[PDB]
Amino acid sequence: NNTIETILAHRSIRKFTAVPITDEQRQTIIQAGLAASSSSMLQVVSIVRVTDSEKRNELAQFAGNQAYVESAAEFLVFCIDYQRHATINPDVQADFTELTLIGAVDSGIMAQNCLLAAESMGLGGVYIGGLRNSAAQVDELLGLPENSAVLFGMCLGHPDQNPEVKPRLPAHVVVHENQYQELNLDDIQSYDQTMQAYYSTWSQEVTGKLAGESRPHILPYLNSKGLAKR
Amino acid sequence: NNTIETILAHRSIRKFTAVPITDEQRQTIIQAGLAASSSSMLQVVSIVRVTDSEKRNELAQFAGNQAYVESAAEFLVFCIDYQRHATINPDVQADFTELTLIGAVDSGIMAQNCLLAAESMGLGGVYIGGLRNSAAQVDELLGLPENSAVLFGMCLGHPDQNPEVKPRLPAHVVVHENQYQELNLDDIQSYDQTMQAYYSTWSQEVTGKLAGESRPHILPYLNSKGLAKR
Ligand SMILES: NC(=O)c1ccc[n+]([C@@H]2O[C@H](COP(=O)([O-])OP(=O)(O)OC[C@H]3O[C@@H](n4cnc5c(N)ncnc54)[C@H](O)[C@@H]3O)[C@@H](O)[C@H]2O)c1
Ligand SMILES: Cc1cc2nc3c(=O)[nH]c(=O)nc-3n(C[C@@H](O)[C@H](O)[C@@H](O)COP(=O)(O)O)c2cc1C
Ligand SMILES: Cc1cc2nc3c(=O)[nH]c(=O)nc-3n(C[C@@H](O)[C@H](O)[C@@H](O)COP(=O)(O)O)c2cc1C
Repeated sequence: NNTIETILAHRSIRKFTAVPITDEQRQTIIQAGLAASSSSMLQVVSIVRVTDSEKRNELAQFAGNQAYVESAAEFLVFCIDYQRHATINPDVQADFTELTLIGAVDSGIMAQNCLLAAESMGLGGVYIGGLRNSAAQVDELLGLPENSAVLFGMCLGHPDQNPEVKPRLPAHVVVHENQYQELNLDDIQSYDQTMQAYYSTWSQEVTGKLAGESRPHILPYLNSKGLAKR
Repeated sequence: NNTIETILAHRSIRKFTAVPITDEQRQTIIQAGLAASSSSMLQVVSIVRVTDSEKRNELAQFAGNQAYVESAAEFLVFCIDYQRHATINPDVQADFTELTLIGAVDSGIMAQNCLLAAESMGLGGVYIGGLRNSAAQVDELLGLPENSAVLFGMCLGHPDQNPEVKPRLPAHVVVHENQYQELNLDDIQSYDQTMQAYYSTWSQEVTGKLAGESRPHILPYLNSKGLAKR
């Protein structure tokens, strides 16, 4: 079917044309996101649509100077939002890490619905997690209140490039039957060879990155917004 | 198009027939999940397919006695996995909260691709966050190693019920233009009335839950597996 064909045809698009996305298309992309499952129907995700050209420029910089953030027809910012709940009832305790996990999982689910909806319409896109490296600055720029935090952005627009589909680790490595199975390094070597043909190896790159520090300011940032304190 | 139609027709299915999911369908569902975007191409998600009936029963109880966990044709458990990286390179530091956020977000993205793929085939499903009630016990049952943790499960199978689509908060409440906008309590009251018509109110129910403690054992659990320690 068309749904599975769209899912399997995915590839991040980082170059867009100037052709805008229609109001009908955008509204449909948003409705698709809303139709996503929500943990306990809490609906803890907020989307900040950035149309202001100056804020776009600042966000492109806060993302690590990723130009496509400014050139994209649309730029959405996904945030954890327990402020809605806090406004309704001030007795809400939103500092439990469980709630941050829910915000993160539910955001990914919603964002993927938005992306797939866009892709099925012939649009291209890419997630922007780089915003987290400048979390505090991005948070202030968008005026996020207490019990709210930024997770990632998303570029949407008409493609101006046609990249090849990137191969993933094989299903037998990712999927485990009944119990977690030990990793067979021979599978990793085969994957590295596969990735080399596509393009330092994959395994060397990803593990080298994790060998150092991974944005140590993240927990302090979440805590400053009153999240993940216990 | 068909993709958008499938997305908008979503409703959680909690009643399944005894008809199993074919190998071809399951493989396609997994392939759809693998086609999802990955943060820095880290591929930090692992899926544990539970075919053991004795384990299914225990998981059903651990999930809060949710019967459909046992009756579902397929039950997939999504986990954060940095053990693959740790096996390749022992110098990997996987305790940074940033890495747990990446795991949670990426899991949601992958899982949604799996669900949509299934739903497009005429199948039904429901996320199972209830596994977190007994996270530590579910972890030991599945034999998850260090740098790995359980997030949620997913029931899949042929539907034996036809629930009506649940309405979400209006787009103007969830979507903010350029900056975070203050909540208009009138919109929440309107939504409550909409939910009452579908069926205490929604706002009263969700905030009442958040007024209590939300799975306080979660952070300690993550820490016990070497995650979210700093
Ligand atoms: N009737 C109740 O008091 C009650 C309470 C909680 C959830 N629910 C129902 O469970 C599902 C909600 O899942 P969630 O997104 O909140 O996830 P979740 O992760 O909170 O899992 C459901 C939790 O609610 C408990 N529960 C109590 N009655 C339940 C019931 N009749 N069916 C299933 N679980 C029940 C379970 O033990 C479990 O801890 C919905 O179908 C909802 O209608 C009902
Ligand atoms: C939550 C998340 C954040 C991401 N952040 C970035 C980012 O900041 N910039 C970028 O160019 N790509 C980012 N990516 C996307 C890609 O790196 C991408 O998914 C890729 O490595 C796999 O290729 P494909 O998406 O083309 O299949 C992100 C992916 C996810 C899931
Ligand atoms: C990550 C996640 C976990 C969830 N956990 C459960 C669960 O344990 N049990 C259940 O019956 N429903 C669960 N739900 C699904 C429903 O609560 C559901 O999304 C619902 O409240 C909204 O209705 P719909 O999905 O039918 O549109 C979960 C949803 C998500 C996103």
